[PDB]
Formats: sequence, structure tokens, C-alpha cells
Amino acid sequence: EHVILLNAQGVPTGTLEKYAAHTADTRLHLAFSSWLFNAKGQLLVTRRALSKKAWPGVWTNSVCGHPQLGESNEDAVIRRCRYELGVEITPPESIYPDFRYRATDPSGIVENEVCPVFAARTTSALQINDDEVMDYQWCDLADVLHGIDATPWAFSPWMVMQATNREARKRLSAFTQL
Ligand SMILES: [Mn+2]
Repeated sequence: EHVILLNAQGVPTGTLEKYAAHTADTRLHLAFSSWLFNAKGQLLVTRRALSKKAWPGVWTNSVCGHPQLGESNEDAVIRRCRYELGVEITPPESIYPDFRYRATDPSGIVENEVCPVFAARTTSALQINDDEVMDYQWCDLADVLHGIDATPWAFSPWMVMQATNREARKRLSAFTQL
């Protein structure tokens, strides 16, 4: 499993194995992010396992990851939801297409990515993968956004920045509406 390096203008330049890519000087690469809602409209918030290299044990949006060579962002989203959650989803739909970010976790790890954000719906029961996720909560988006506005540090930096963007928020809030 790798990561696709990117230059200033967002043009692929190479490939770096994932574990070796994330350090105290991580280079810009391709990534994605997704917020999943169940049939009933409940938002799925997950907690990253204690063993993850970056932001271990942190609460964040449903699923996020790295697209591989020759893989579309939407197929990447689908692959990680089956891998990390063992769950099926509806065609992932844009929420925040131009999302870019750089943050530094508790032990100096840095994430530097161009992260298009997507939202989707769950079409099957969760089959949590213990190596990736240690816990999860099905809740009201309203609350989650309230928590993010009050205590941001309690969640992943990207979950915060994503829901702090006006358009993304309105889009997430309407997402469950028929
Ligand atoms: Mn990354």
C-alpha cells in the first residue's frame, strides 16, 4: 500500500509506501475523506485504533484514506469502508472537492494531503475491523458539529477543518434529506 506524491500544482510525481510516507516531514500526497450516514440518517463517527501510526485513539469522521495508482477517489472510499468497517455504501458523492490540509499529531507525525471530501449512505451492517477502529458512535450530525465547535482538539484536525467550511457543512446537513 502506497501514497501518491504531489507537487505544488497537485500533479503526481511519484509513489511512497504509506508507513514510510508519514513522518515529521511528510510530503504532499493524494487522500480522501468520507462521512457515512445509516438508513435512518445517523452519522457514523469512528475512533482510530491505538496502533495506528497517525492520530492513534483519536475520534474522527467515518473513514479517510489514500487512493492508489489507477484508482478513482470513489473506489478508494469504497475499498476502505469494506476494509476498515466491512460495510457497503451508496455511490460516494462530493461534499468538499478542494479540501487541502496539513496537521501534526501528538508524536510529531504530519499529514500533508489534497483531501477531496465525500459523503455516502450505509447499505449494510458494520463489521468493524479491530486493527483499524477501536470504537464507533452513531449520532446526530447536529451534536457532532456542536462538539467540533466547542472542543475541536477532541477530534482529528481534518474532521474539524472539514465541518468548519460553510459549504461542506450545509452539504453534510442536507445530505440525509430526500
Ligand atoms: Mn496521508
